[PDB]
Amino acid sequence: DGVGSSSGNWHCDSQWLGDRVITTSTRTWALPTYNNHLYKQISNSTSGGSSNDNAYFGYSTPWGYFDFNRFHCHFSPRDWQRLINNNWGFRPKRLNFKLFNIQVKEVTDNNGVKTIANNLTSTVQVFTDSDYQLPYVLGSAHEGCLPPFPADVFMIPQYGYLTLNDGSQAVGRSSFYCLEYFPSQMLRTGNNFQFSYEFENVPFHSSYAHSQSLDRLMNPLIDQYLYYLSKTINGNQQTLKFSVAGPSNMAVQGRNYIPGPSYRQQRVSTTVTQAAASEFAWPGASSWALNGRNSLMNPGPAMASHKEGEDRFFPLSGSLIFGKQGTGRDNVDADKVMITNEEEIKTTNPVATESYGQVATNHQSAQAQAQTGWVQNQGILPGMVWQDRDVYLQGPIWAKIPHTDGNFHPSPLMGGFGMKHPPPQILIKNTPVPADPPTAFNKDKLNSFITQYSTGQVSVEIEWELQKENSKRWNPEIQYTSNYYKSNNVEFAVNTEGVYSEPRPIGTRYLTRNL
Amino acid sequence: DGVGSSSGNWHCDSQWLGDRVITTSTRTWALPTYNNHLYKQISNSTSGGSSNDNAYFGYSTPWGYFDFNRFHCHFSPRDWQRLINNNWGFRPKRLNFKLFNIQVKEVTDNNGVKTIANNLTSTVQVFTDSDYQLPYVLGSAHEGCLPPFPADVFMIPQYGYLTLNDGSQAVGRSSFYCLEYFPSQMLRTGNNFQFSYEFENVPFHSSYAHSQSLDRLMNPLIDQYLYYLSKTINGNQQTLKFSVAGPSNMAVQGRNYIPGPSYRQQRVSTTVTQAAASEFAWPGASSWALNGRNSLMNPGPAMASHKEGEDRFFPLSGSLIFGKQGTGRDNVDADKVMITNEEEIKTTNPVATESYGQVATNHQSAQAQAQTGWVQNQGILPGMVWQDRDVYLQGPIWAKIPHTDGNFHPSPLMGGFGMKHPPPQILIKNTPVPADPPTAFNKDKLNSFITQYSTGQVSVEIEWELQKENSKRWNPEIQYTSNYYKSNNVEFAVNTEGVYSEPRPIGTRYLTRNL
Amino acid sequence: DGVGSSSGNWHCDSQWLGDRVITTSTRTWALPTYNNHLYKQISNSTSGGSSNDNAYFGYSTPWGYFDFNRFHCHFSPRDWQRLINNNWGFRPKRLNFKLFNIQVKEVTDNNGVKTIANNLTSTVQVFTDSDYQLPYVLGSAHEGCLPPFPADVFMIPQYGYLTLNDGSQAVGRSSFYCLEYFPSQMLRTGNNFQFSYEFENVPFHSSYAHSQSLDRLMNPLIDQYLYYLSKTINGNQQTLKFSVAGPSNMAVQGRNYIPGPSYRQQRVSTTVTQAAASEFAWPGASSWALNGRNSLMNPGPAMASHKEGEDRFFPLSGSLIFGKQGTGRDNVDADKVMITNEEEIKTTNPVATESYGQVATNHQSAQAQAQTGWVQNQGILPGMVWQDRDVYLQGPIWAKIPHTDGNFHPSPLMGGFGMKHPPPQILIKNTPVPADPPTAFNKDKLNSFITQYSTGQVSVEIEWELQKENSKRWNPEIQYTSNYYKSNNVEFAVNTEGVYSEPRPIGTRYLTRNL
Repeated sequence: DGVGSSSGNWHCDSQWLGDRVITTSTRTWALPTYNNHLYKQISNSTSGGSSNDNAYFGYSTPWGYFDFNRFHCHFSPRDWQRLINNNWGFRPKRLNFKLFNIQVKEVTDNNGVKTIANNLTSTVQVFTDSDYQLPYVLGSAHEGCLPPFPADVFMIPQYGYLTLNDGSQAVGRSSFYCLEYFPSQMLRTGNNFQFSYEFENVPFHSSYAHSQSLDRLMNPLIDQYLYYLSKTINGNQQTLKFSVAGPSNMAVQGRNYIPGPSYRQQRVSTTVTQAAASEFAWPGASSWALNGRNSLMNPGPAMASHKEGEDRFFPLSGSLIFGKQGTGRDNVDADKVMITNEEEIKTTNPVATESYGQVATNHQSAQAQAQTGWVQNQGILPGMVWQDRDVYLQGPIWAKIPHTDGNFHPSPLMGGFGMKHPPPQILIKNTPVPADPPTAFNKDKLNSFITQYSTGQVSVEIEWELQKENSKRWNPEIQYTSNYYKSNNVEFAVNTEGVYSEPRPIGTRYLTRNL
Repeated sequence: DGVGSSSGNWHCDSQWLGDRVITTSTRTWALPTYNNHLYKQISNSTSGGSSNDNAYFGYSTPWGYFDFNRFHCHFSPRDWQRLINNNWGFRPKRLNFKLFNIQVKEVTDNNGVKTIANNLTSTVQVFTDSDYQLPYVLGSAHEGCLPPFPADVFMIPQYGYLTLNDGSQAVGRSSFYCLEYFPSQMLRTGNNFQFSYEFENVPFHSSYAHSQSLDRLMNPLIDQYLYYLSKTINGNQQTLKFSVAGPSNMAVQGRNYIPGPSYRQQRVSTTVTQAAASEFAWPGASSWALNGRNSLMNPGPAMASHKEGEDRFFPLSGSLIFGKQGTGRDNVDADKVMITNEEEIKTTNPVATESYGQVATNHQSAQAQAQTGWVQNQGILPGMVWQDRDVYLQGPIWAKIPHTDGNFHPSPLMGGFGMKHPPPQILIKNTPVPADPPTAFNKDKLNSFITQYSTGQVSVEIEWELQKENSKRWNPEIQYTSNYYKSNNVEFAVNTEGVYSEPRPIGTRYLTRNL
Repeated sequence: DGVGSSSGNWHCDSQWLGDRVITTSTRTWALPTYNNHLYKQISNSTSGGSSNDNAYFGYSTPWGYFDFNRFHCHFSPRDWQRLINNNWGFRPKRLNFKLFNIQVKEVTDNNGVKTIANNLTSTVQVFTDSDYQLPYVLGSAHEGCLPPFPADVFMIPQYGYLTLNDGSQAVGRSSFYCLEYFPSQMLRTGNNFQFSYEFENVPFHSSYAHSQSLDRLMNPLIDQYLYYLSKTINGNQQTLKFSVAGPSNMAVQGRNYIPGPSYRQQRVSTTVTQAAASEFAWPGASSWALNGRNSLMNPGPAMASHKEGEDRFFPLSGSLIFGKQGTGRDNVDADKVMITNEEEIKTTNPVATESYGQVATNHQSAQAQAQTGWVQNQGILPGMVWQDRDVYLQGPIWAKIPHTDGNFHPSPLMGGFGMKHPPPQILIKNTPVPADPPTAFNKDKLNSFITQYSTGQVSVEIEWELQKENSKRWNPEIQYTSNYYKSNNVEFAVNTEGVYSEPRPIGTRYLTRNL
């Protein structure tokens, strides 16, 4: 429109209908100039990397991008509490995104002092990768998302991508992408940008915990009409004896379904005053290999974090680890991080730090005793049932399913909704503004630009579909609740210095339903 | 429109339809003040020139101009690869040009420090020479075109022209052109400029290499019904003998068509550790004379660069020479330049460094032996066929056919499409903004102006018509392909410092068709 | 239709309308099995060739082809005489082609005796290269055309083609064509094949001889209003004198047009009892070079064979040479061949065995005498006029213009009509009939086939457009006529052994018109 007219209003609210909840969040953003308007080839050689497992090749772009792939970007703690305490499931339906109130500033430094002024004629470029023609980086748990607290002003993360690499070198199959080779809208201070997105059909997330275990689905009062081998020797003559499988021996009863797959993780205890044989963080970790590179199995298949009563143990890399407010980047203590756990899925999923089971490994005879072997990793078998990893308030929402010939249960392993066509990447960049050029023609590209940055507001609205609970359970359910006991600060609030903090990870599985 | 509203969006994409491909490219430009708003007479005396062959007379104008007469200004390397690997020919059809997001800046210097601010009321003037009333400088391979990389910001080249000269002096027939004597649109920051152009009908460029040679078009299994003189002496009595021309002697068979014209070039070898008799760059070069001035025959008629297996040789000035990224201007080594070759046209065109053939020079008799002479230059003859010079990704696209009474095959010798009415010149200039004038009237023209420069975006869209291939060839064709082998950088990409480079010239002739 | 019903009738006649003549010719053909149903790579190595100029690479196909690219295939001698004596020009208009009365025979050999029987169920495959996707071999004066005498039964020539070669080896750009990769009609004994073709617009062939010479177009009674330099020295003072160019000095008169191009040929005399300095057939011949291979300039540009009264001389390779009936293939005497001549075009074209003219080679002065040099080869110049090579009764009719970017006056140098889309190649092959296969499966391709050949009739009808003469010449014209004087045999008739012979080549240029 014009310089003196706002291009949008501040929309931040949650609307709770019967089977739907609509979340709207608005944030103020700041966008600097990245790479001084240049594309730069990057690799482990440029960053000084040495290990083969961490070698990479890619490019850093002068473009930023908007990321809102975390639940706290849309749900307040109270809204999250309502959702998890009142619904058996939820899933995103549609998306509305807006950019408005664009403000481009120029920075001039004379001597140790910088002056900031408006540049009303400068432009900011925004486009969406609706055709998914660029590498998708929103499927990784990267920082730079919209802040959970609406009053926080955030910096737009720089967009970068990786391609095929051989050490620090590239190959002929490696791809280079120029983001200026895409049509993009150019916005001055009076312009705004908006688009709508429809989520593809995804299953409802399981925001419930099973009230029954897979091995306890039988009637505890009635025998089965099936027999099991109860005795082999009479007291070395072979005397086979069979007995009815009933309530007194539930472990041997016939069952129609079995627990889901497993990929065993090393067990680590958080208890203080403990000794360790050696440094086993990398050496003792479960991993998978691709083209000679070892990658940590993290978080891996959805498995129960620990057995009943063993909350002190957690899988080495089988759980999401969040950092508390103010936590450092490198080598922080256990009390500075928040270790999530998936104990709710112990009713259907195997324990992460235990073998799946035992399998016969020979043919027993009068000369050879029957032998069994531990199954540390078990693939998918017919009749298996399992629960996917729970999602969290500060955890990811969705991920892009890789474009491959085949996949199985493409639920993101870090939690969330897997989609072939997720919300498109939204890329933003400040248009370069050259400084005064020389009065004589020079064919070289200009490298002198006016120092600029941009700021504005961003709004994203997502409609969520709800799956209401119809339980006939008589006794009250477990519910997420704040603790009344006095404390120096209110949980999920600001401190005396105005710092917002999330004191604990919040799952979604508090209500119960039968298996 | 207004100060705070963008006057255009960033359009940069390629759309591939069945028989048509539409290329759109957008770039950011910077325009300084040229000649301090003055017209200046220029000549070899003003530049210090001494040689008669390089003497000139002309004028330098305060106007800039937009040039997009190179293929890489519109085709990405991948689009170029698709075009050359999937089409037998192509030609431009229509043009769309846009100027928008005009930003005029003022520069003020206090003491060793410059401050840049917007001048919202200043104007930039743009007009197109649709009537071709000004000297056409886009027909020369000049620098200053739109960069191949969309992210590069480029400086608008200054417009200049030459007229008739006698040494460093002019004649009465010399013409002086004032570009302010043309109607031009004046644009503030809110205005935009656009026009459309239709290419005149031109033949499709030959993006194929012949799979047959002109001297091997006969049936290799059947004799001709024609005879040739096979013997003259019986072993000095004259005994004429005649024989059937057949597969065993293909060189003497009658043929309906002959190779095209030639203008022999000196042969230069790129092999290291070679000796030269003397400095023959100018003395040994082929040249043509006009009004007592010698001009290098460069690149001259389209001829085969070298014979089969002689890739080390190139004509002295018969091939286009491109410079690698970062190559200097004067006296660079051979490894700093890219020498193009036209070996694909060896099937119809004579070798550039060889004579066209031999012609009889006397009447043989019992006293005089038959004599022949080498034909170093051969003009057009009836029955001649030839292929024009190939075009390249970084090479020129079109040229203006000189307005003369007669011409023959007006295909530009540097490669491309010859047109009587090519895309018009687009001239741009910053309107002078006088400084504070004196409070007392002075009749002299003002010479104190506010230091200004302008910047903005430029978009050009060209629709290309495609000629699909309908070959019945069984074996696979030759195709342009990247090499998979590992390298420090990806070809046609940016370096670790963000520098875009084109590692090799890319022709168009990979597919094959019969002759 | 059926075995016992003819699929076509014998049509052989000429119909003379006012401005059109329709020629129909029917012949009986025989088609054997070529290459034993195989495709074979051929080269100068396979044929034992050694010279670089005769090196080639190509393939021989099991397919035959129909060729009617000679005038005597359609015109009887009487029809040719009428055409040449009554018309100033002619050109083909449309074509009708038919194959019918297919008869496939099987040959069985027991011991030194062969038995031939019908194979009613076998098929013959025919298709036309209407899209010109195969190498065109009809543009060379190859044998195997329809016989001039309707009663002669002819053998279908085998189809072969050449591709790019380096010595006896091929390159990646070389193409291999499989003719079974084309849709073709399969014909049993009851089936027939036919198609129609329309000739593209071509100029009328010049079947006239000019009654005026290019240097004698002025009025012999009136002076010009132009002056020429008549004297330089007064008897070494320079005294320029000028005179009117008039009838007394026609050589110095100004002229608007000049004779056509030239490429000088060595002069050879047919007179007996003559001595030669050395063997100059190849060494003294005019030639053109392509990719290091020398090809004889044959027949080269259309030039006058000899000066007036010098019929004994002929250019070394500038004239078509036909062989008399029964003439051998290698090293035959002059009386066994028929040397054509182009003396009719001496009025506009330069003599083949003479220089085009003289050109100044220096600047005359008081110290240096004026110097001139002979022009042995002269390219096209503005104002040039020329006549193309005459066509003959036994000579070629048309040729395919090579698909190239440029050509000049694409009239075939051997004579005839040049067309981008000439009559398509008609390819025919006997379908292989395997012998008894083994009773156990073998994956190798079958190599045991029933010996077969096919025979039938072929009819081609061509409509020719005529250009009637409207001369006002008073005296009778020169006409082609038979000689009444008694002879043992009638010219253009059969001998006592039934052998048909053509005793002389017949041109088309007997009538006259002004220049």
